[PDB]
Amino acid sequence: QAVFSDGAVSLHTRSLKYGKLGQGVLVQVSPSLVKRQKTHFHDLPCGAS
RNA sequence: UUUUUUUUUUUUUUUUUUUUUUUUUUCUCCUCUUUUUUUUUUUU
Repeated sequence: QAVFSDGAVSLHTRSLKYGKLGQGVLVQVSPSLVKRQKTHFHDLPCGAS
């Protein structure tokens, strides 16, 4: 949502695609291998998202 | 003879801890010559 005065970040969930997630797996990598785009949500035609 | 409207200095604070100088090496190593050893004694 906005940037605080000491580098803190406030985040909001004011939409329909945002909120608590369900089942799946999580993979954590360095935050420099992700390419900037305009659609970070994907529905890959393989059987998963 | 030139009207009307365009917000602004991050929210939070009432957290526990039962130790003690230093600290850790260096090897074996030819001693030259008048001697037995003098000696009581007294004046401090």
